[PDB]
Amino acid sequence: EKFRERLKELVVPKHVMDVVDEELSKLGLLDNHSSEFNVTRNYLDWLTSIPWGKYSNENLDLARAQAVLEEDHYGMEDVKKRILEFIAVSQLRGSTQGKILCFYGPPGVGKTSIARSIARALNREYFRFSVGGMTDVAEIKGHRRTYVGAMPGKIIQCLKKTKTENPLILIDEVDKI
Amino acid sequence: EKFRERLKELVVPKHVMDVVDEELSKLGLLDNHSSEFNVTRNYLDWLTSIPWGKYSNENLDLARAQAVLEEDHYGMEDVKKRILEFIAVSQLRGSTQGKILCFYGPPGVGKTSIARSIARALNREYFRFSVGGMTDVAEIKGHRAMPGKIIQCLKKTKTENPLILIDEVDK
Amino acid sequence: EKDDKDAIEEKFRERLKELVVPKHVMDVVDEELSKLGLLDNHSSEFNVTRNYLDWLTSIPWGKYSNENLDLARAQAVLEEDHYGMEDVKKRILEFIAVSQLRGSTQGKILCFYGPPGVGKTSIARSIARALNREYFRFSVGGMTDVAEIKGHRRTYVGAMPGKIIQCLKKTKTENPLILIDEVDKI
Ligand SMILES: Nc1ncnc2c1ncn2[C@@H]1O[C@H](COP(=O)(O)OP(=O)(O)OP(=O)(O)O)[C@@H](O)[C@H]1O
Ligand SMILES: Nc1ncnc2c1ncn2[C@@H]1O[C@H](COP(=O)(O)OP(=O)(O)OP(=O)(O)O)[C@@H](O)[C@H]1O
Ligand SMILES: Nc1ncnc2c1ncn2[C@@H]1O[C@H](COP(=O)(O)OP(=O)(O)O)[C@@H](O)[C@H]1O
Ligand SMILES: [Mg+2]
Ligand SMILES: [Mg+2]
Repeated sequence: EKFRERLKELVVPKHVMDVVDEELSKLGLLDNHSSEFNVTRNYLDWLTSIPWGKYSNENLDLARAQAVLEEDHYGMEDVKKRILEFIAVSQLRGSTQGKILCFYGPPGVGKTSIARSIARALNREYFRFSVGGMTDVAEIKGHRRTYVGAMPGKIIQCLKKTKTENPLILIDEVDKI
Repeated sequence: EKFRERLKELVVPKHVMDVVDEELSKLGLLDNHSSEFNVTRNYLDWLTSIPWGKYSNENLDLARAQAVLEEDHYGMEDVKKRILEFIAVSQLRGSTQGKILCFYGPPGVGKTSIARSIARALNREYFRFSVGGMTDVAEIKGHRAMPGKIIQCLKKTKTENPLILIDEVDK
Repeated sequence: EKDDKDAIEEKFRERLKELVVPKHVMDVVDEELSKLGLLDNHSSEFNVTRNYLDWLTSIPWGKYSNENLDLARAQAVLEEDHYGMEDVKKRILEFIAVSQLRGSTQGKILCFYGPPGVGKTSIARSIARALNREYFRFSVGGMTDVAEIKGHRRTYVGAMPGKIIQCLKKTKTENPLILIDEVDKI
């Protein structure tokens, strides 16, 4: 009952519901002290915890966004111009949109710090992970559900902590693959 | 009542008290001799074993905070001076955990033994938590009935502000 | 036949008298004997806890072998079994001397490495004779199961302790000489 209530506010796609509905039936027919019951409980907890159809309220005002960006950092006019253009595009579309941007430059210049300022100007949620010399693909997408003590991917773990489907994702050292 | 007499000796949060209160209610109806009739006592005993509101005075002074270091270890003048810098900023900030401290150097130089000296410097409770291999559900995640090592750390130190040293994080 | 619980409880207490049972171990034995009486004779849980009682009592608690703390006698045993190996023999003799001055038995971690066929596995049995310690051998070569050392949880059907625990029951003393063979091939 509690997990059904926690899905009420979210806007769940149809393919999400059938997976959730079928696992609920499996959870019902299991036993309390079953090892796979905990696995089913752990898996079902993650599905409901992930936000579905929940987007954070964006900030779509150029005046306040530009003022916020100026106070946080000095210079970076090329980055600031792109962010101001990003907000203007969202106004014409009438709906939130996403983009893939790259900040390259000398270390310690402000590439990581400016993105944190970007999130607050856009009222988004900030999450950071690094890929410097990645070795395991399991970091991005987690482990399979059958594995004992498995966990979802870091991106999936981001939606749980951010509690929204519109976060700001930062990637570090794409030139140090 | 023996569990309750220990419970009333220390401050108990209201949120945890309701969970503790219901555990006694179930345990009274149980026969205390079964797989589930014994885990409730284990669950309850681990609850009352955890300290709440009990702590040791921190940051006693700065003059004799140094005095612990010199008689515990020789040399490491730069390392010792850095710790006093961390202790000084901690007192001004009024917060125990400001940032994570790590020590890197050649093996067998004395990094592990420093932490024991640090705990005596500002009157903490030392606890070493070293890891050799990386496994998910082995050391923190616990089970379910094996409580996590962090929970066991507070019980054996009987304080709300212990000192936990993580050793060999790279390995 | 008489009452099964009374005979089972009394016979298990007989084994505990000779041992030096730790307080926490004694409490665990006492609490499980309390639930043994209330359980039925043919109940499955009765048989599960009965084996748990047997394993706990079988462990030698506070029992140590009468080690041979005689440097002259220890040398005689070592030289007759093997030739040479002065570095190993001298280390063993120095281990005996330290135990004398400390006044109590002690345990050490030793590793012998070298080319095959130089006497590493065969000197281990000779050392046990010199030290008058019971000898147990267990090789870890090609070992992929952790339950061999740590056993299985009592809830599992057919679950058994690790052979280190089975080492103590067979050795019957808390001071064996366990030879962990082929550690480099784990
Ligand atoms: N400056 C020193 N003053 C006094 N004793 C010292 C000093 N440096 C090292 N020691 C002694 O040497 C021992 C070995 O140091 P320790 O075990 O702390 O090393 P470590 O850096 O933690 O090792 P590892 O790399 O194996 O984790 C210490 O326990 C201590 O007794
Ligand atoms: N110094 C020695 N004196 C008498 N016999 C010896 C000596 N060294 C080895 N041997 C005998 O030779 C054989 C060597 O086998 P052993 O198991 O001792 O070798 P090992 O060094 O353990 O080899 P591996 O590394 O392959 O396990 C045994 O019969 C052993 O008793
Ligand atoms: N223009 C700027 N305005 C304000 N702070 C800055 C500026 N440039 C750099 N900084 C500071 O310097 C640090 C730069 O580190 P960071 O940008 O995270 O390194 P990297 O560029 O390698 O990601 C940040 O913590 C930030 O506070
Ligand atoms: Mg160390
Ligand atoms: Mg050999």
